[PDB]
Amino acid sequence: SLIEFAKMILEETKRLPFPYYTTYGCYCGWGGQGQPKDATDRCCFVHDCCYGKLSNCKPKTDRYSYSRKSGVIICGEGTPCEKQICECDKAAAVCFRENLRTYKKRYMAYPDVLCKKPAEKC
Amino acid sequence: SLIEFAKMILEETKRLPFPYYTTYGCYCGWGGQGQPKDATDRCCFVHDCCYGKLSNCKPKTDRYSYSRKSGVIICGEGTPCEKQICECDKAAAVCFRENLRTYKKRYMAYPDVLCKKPAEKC
Repeated sequence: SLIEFAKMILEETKRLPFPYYTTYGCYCGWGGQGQPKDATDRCCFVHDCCYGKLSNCKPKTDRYSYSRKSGVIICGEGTPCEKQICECDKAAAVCFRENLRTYKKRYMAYPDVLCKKPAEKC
Repeated sequence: SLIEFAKMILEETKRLPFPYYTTYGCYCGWGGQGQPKDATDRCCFVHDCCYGKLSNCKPKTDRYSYSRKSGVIICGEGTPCEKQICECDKAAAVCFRENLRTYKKRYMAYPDVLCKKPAEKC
């Protein structure tokens, strides 16, 4: 679901999902358009496309389980749906972790207006 | 800022702000576009009205400190903004906690067209 993704975000970025990544740029937010701002903002783009590939599943609601080995998310527990959703969340979270340097705090609460131009094909 | 408020939400409701409250109801989850359908949904309304009484403060971005006595949030000293913003966030988080008995997980990502637009005046 989005809960495990949130916990993943906290575990990988050491920053809470809100407000750091739920109101960011043009895609890191409930429904996004336009081109993505920075590298972090694009991670959410890839996350959406990833979710979009899983039409056979319910990425936002279907809860899953995940564990760690050498400090890396495994997420290999249940259904292929859950597995792939977990995979998307893992990719997005790691992408957040790898772009802490590029991360701009000014892009928090980046308005839907000035977010131009709608949109970008996956 | 919303960072401190997020940490307050996590500390008081024992749940991450996202997705439990960022996406809740018609006011919390839809940028205050709709009428609150819950007590905890109304908490966001009162919180937002608290930000309204404050100017020219920047509640979203301006940081502040807060301690914890016997289970109670203690706002730090400084600019009047930093204190009153903290009081808004505190009142809001405490409000979230006190209405955990009313909290409905099913109100997460509530349908937009089911929301009554707009909300009331503060």
